[PDB]
Amino acid sequence: APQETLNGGITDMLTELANFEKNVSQAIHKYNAYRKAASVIAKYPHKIKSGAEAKKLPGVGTKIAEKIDEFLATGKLRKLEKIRQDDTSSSINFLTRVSGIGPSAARKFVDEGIKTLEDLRKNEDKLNHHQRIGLKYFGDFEKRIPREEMLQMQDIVLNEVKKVDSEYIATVCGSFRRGAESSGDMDVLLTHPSFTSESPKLLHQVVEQLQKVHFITDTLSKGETKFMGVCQLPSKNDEKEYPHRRIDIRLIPKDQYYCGVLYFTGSDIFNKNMRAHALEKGFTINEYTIRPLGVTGVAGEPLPVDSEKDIFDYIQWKYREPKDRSE
DNA sequence: CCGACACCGCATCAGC
DNA sequence: GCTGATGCGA
DNA sequence: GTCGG
Ligand code: NA
Ligand code: NA
Ligand code: NA
Ligand code: NA
Repeated sequence: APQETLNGGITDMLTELANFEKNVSQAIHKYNAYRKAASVIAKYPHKIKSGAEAKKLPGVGTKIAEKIDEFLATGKLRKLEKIRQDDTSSSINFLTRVSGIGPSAARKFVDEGIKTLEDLRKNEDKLNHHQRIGLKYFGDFEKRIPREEMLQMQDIVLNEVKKVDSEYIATVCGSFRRGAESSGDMDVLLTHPSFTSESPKLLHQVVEQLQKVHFITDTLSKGETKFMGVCQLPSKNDEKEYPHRRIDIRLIPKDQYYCGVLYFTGSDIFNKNMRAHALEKGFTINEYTIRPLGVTGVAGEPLPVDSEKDIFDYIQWKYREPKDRSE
């Protein structure tokens, strides 16, 4: 990835715009347009010299080109400078960094004078359970997880899962499975041969055991199929304790497990390609299944999948390691 | 010109 | 009390 | 905001 000294002023600007669209204007599609513009620029291996040059990249249109022209000539953007000094908008944007506070909650809070973390601390009674946990770990949740801590975390998850029942299958996916040197959270996919698409406490038993050994510390949400919560590695005596971390655990039917693992391994870019390719060979892939497409476009019934490689074999692609699924 | 821009599990609200 | 909608995060 | 039917 080209040094961000290249176009970092431009991509930072676009990302800041993206956030205000999402969190203040509640314009999720403009949020994503700015994100896509910023991504394509961040990978452009030349220092951009004009809006017209940037406009050639897919996802950069007339308006962002105009904004790049103004940034290059003046070193700033009038609209962005203004919105940053706006006390109401900057506060709404900021509050959304608390897990559980979205654009709607943030606007309600700022409306009633609640603008800072200290204001949230004073008003516990107006926070729901999720938002209280997000406040508690506000700083911890914004730190990344070094891969060595993810390995220590994996060790615990895989040990305790097998202890509940040695027939469970658990896989830590996300960028960690692709080999990333750091993670933002831990995404665990779980299955059991007794659970198929046409097969009730399989998830709870695992959560309970991880809570019993004091790895899981808090629960954001928990149902029959998805757990979302908080975990923390055990601290060695005297040594500073580790930050609390976000962990999700999903229970997936066995016949859909490897479609799940393939999907939640990613990357997002590799996933678009593989589904693009799959289409071009007569198959439709989603996170659950791969199905054949007839000539008139009618999807037939899901194909049996017993490994990730089964999916690749169907679409006439050679198996690619997680480490090579960057695109 | 103008619709798409992913889908869904869970917590919680809004309406009956 | 139930049912569907909405907010949130993925 | 951008793309494309
Ligand atoms: Na463009
Ligand atoms: Na938030
Ligand atoms: Na956020
Ligand atoms: Na056993």
